[PDB]
Amino acid sequence: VSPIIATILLIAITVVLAATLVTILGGFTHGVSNTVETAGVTSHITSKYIFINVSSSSSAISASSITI
Amino acid sequence: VSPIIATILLIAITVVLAATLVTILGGFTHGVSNTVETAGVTSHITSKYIFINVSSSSSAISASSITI
Ligand SMILES: *[C@@H]1O[C@H](CO)[C@H](O)[C@H](O[C@@H]2O[C@H](CO)[C@@H](O[C@@H]3O[C@H](CS(=O)(=O)O)[C@H](O)[C@H](O[C@H]4O[C@H](CO[C@H]5O[C@H](CO)[C@@H](O)[C@H](O)[C@@H]5O)[C@@H](O)[C@H](O[C@H]5O[C@H](CO)[C@@H](O)[C@H](O)[C@@H]5O)[C@@H]4O)[C@H]3O[C@@H]3O[C@H]([C@H](O)CO)[C@H](O)[C@H](O)[C@H]3O)[C@H](O)[C@H]2O)[C@H]1O
Ligand SMILES: *[C@@H]1O[C@H](CO)[C@H](O)[C@H](O[C@@H]2O[C@H](CO)[C@@H](O[C@@H]3O[C@H](CS(=O)(=O)O)[C@H](O)[C@H](O[C@H]4O[C@H](CO[C@H]5O[C@H](CO)[C@@H](O)[C@H](O)[C@@H]5O)[C@@H](O)[C@H](O[C@H]5O[C@H](CO)[C@@H](O)[C@H](O)[C@@H]5O)[C@@H]4O)[C@H]3O[C@@H]3O[C@H]([C@H](O)CO)[C@H](O)[C@H](O)[C@H]3O)[C@H](O)[C@H]2O)[C@H]1O
Repeated sequence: VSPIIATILLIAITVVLAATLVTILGGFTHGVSNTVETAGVTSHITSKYIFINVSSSSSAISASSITI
Repeated sequence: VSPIIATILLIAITVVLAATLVTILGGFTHGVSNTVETAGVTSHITSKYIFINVSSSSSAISASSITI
């Protein structure tokens, strides 16, 4: 009797460890993305205005997505 | 994995630098031309008239292109 019952208990424990491991991995598998951007920018500053002129960029992006 | 991805990023950066350089060169490659002219001119001045008589010139040019 007892060696089979001990085996059933060890299977039950194994599933909870595997379920625990899955929640540990979830802290690694997020928030990685390609955020690199590169632009040719020139600028001139005066007592009233900043002028900004763009010559090229790595990608086309919305002017609302850029913070100054 | 990562050495190939790093290489792809460096190619993307390289193109933006080359595009930047092309706009720098554009400030040199304009406004150079052969503007030299030379004429045999004689003149006489009076209380009412200036007389101007031309004997030869380096090229034939319109009288509207000359400022006095
Ligand atoms: C999962 O997989 C999916 C499918 O592939 C997506 O890829 C998803 O990624 C998300 O997608 C959503 C939806 O595309 C993104 O939400 C958008 O976020 C942008 C911000 S962003 O910087 O431009 O990138 C915008 O906020 C966008 O909103 C649009 O709609 C706004 C409201 O317009 C709605 O209502 C008007 C009436 O008032 C209707 O006429 C119109 O048709 C539409 O229904 C606009 O205001 C907005 O304009 C400006 O928005 C931002 C400022 O907020 C600005 O930066 C922009 O440049 C632009 O000038 C823009 O036109 C979001 O889209 C969703 O739109 C729904 C709407 O119901 C239509 O479905 C909501 O109302 C919200 O507006 C918004 O959720 C999200 O960013 C992505 O992560 C993957 O995760
Ligand atoms: C790119 O490559 C091309 C091809 O090689 C050229 O080399 C180009 O260089 C430019 O070329 C253009 C065109 O030739 C040049 O523009 C001329 O500029 C001169 C000034 S200049 O000092 O003489 O060198 C003139 O302004 C000339 O205009 C002529 O036409 C005028 C208008 O006449 C038109 O309309 C009447 C009706 O009213 C028609 O009857 C007529 O047929 C014609 O269609 C005339 O007024 C003008 O007379 C006087 O002009 C100047 C004073 O402005 C004076 O200095 C002259 O001595 C002369 O007495 C002259 O006859 C310009 O030619 C263009 O003509 C077109 C017209 O549509 C015909 O195509 C426009 O209407 C303009 O008149 C003008 O653009 C330019 O200078 C060069 O840089 C390279 O860059």
